[PDB]
Amino acid sequence: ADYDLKFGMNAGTSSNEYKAAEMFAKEVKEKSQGKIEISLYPSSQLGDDRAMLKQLKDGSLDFTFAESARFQLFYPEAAVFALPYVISNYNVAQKALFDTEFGKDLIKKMDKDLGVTLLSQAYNGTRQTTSNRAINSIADMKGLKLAVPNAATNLAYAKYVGASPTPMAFSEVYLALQTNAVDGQENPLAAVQAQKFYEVQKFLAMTNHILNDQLYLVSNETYKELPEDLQKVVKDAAENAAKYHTKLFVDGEKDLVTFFEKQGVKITHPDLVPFKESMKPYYAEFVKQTGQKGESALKQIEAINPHHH
Ligand SMILES: CC(=O)N[C@H]1[C@H]([C@H](O)[C@H](O)CO)O[C@](O)(C(=O)O)C[C@@H]1O
Repeated sequence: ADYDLKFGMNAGTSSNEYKAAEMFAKEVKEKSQGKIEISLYPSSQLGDDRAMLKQLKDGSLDFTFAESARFQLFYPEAAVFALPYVISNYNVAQKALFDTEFGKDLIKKMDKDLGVTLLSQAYNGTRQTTSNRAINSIADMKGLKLAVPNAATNLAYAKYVGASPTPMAFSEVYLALQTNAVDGQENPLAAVQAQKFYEVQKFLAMTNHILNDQLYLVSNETYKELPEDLQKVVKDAAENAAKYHTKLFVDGEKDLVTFFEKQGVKITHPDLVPFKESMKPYYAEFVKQTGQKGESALKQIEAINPHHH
């Protein structure tokens, strides 16, 4: 094709992210009259999300996914997106990114500093905790070996609840669970399904600890080369795909607990009051480390009403 473009992702071929990326690719091919074709590179073939963000910056990868929270790697205050229990729901995540001064500035910085254009934002699920033994209360987290991504906020979730985190690449998690190198992991339900972590975990606890969004990002090097009518095709397709992507996750969160029960998984509902209480010293450390910018981001986000209006 005139533009042979590439979209990399950590998620695999059985995932919501991949399905939505397929919809995106199909719409762009059709509405560009075949001028643009987008090929998909799942399961971290090109590296992880940190690596793929570097490839967008350099112009060697055209599209990828990232959470708003991932930008904490560059702007420490952006950890507010994944401080456990701070963002209440997806409604708040959306307004946090697009309708706060903090969020609007982050979008500008992604463009200026990091070579990426934000096309759309989707919901990617609320993280829960699976394990090889029941989590009936926060006491059961003590010493639990928990696989987490290489991200400060997930490491902190594990630390502050009393667990023992092992950070690793997403591709490595299944084997870690299967071999009992670790005792558990903490992705959203959709990923527990997609990766078939249910095959190698007997328990699921509704910790509801971190809310994931998902940004459709394009390399500025690629987006600048597309005539404006093709920029519009890509932007519109990303917005349409994001709506679909969100719906896949919303519907799954309704249906998946029953799916897991049918596969033999036991579901628990630990009291979350102590989980939330345990994060108070982490929020204080966040404010200590990130200073006024962090305090301000927190204030802006805490001001957002979570009820749709
Ligand atoms: C966009 C993207 O790659 N998201 C990935 C996230 C983020 O890397 C992490 O939450 C830090 O932001 O990690 C996983 O949940 C994980 O490894 O458990 C897999 C998921 O596909």
